[PDB]
Amino acid sequence: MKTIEVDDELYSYIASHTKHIGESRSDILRRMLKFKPVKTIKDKVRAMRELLLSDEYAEQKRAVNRFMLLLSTLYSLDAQAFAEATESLHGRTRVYFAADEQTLLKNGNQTKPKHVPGTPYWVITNTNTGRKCSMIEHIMQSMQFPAELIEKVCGTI
Amino acid sequence: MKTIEVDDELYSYIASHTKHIGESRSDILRRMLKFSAASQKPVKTIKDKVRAMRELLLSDEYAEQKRAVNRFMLLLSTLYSLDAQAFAEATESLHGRTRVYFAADEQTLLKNGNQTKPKHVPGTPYWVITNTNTGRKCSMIEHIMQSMQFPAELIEKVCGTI
DNA sequence: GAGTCGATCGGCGGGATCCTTA
DNA sequence: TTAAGGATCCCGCCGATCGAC
Repeated sequence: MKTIEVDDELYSYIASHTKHIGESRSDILRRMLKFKPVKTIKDKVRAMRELLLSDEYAEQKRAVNRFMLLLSTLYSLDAQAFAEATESLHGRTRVYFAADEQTLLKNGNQTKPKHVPGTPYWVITNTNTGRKCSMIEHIMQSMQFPAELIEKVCGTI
Repeated sequence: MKTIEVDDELYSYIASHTKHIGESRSDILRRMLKFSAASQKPVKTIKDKVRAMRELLLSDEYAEQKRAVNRFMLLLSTLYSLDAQAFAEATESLHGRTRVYFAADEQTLLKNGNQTKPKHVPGTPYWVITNTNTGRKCSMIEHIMQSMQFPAELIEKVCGTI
């Protein structure tokens, strides 16, 4: 993180372009400025199905563990899509995903952020299983997965 | 003179737009922020506004919204960017019996009315009260749009989606 | 932070419905 | 006095405390 200094007026302006909770000046600015090959949908769907059946997935003991492994895998399938599916995802006061731990600790608290393996992202953990499904569902819907797959996946969390 | 954070990548992007040595990052941004508003489509003519309101309805963002208040906000937010002055004159003539609807600051809306749950319209100096049924939220859009010289039919469509 | 997960439950926001005011 | 506008209040959704291991 690097630092620049803006005058009082220009500051209020950027501040007024705030859309949703927890976004940074960086976020807001890139929006105000207009500032890769991927696997097929079938291949994506296959990978997720393989995962649900995979041994690794059964070995995961608790929800939070499946939750994480699900995110790692989703991200590996389409970084761009995951990013988009994730940047608009948050709660009333808590930010759900961030590119660093501090942002999550700063906005929420006791959110128990964990870094998502094989991923530049951190996500909050202090949530019930239900809300974990909501996040996964919302993400997969955004990433354009079949409704029936999303259903089968949330049933395993 | 206040301080803000910028990811290292953007910092390199803003720096590269220096047009003379020594000028503040303020001046630079002011250049971009104002002159990059020109890469955006026109909104001067009615036809351009119609095309603009049309894009909003057809947009992914407007579609993601699940609440009425949220669609409500995107509308105000967009209507303002079509014509600043027009939005203002349509605003002043828009109020209730005891409640002020639009104000430049939060306190004013918490002063005249109460339990109004006022929010801030993004990309705008304005604040709006939210504690209102859907129909009234429409009436407000109705007014603002009727005042900004929008065709009747389009107004009805827009209000239908709130 | 650091023992870890996550269900229960207080609490807030959305906005229909009910109430007030002129 | 009925319309027009205010704002109470129920339900659903979010946060995070604290119980269960």
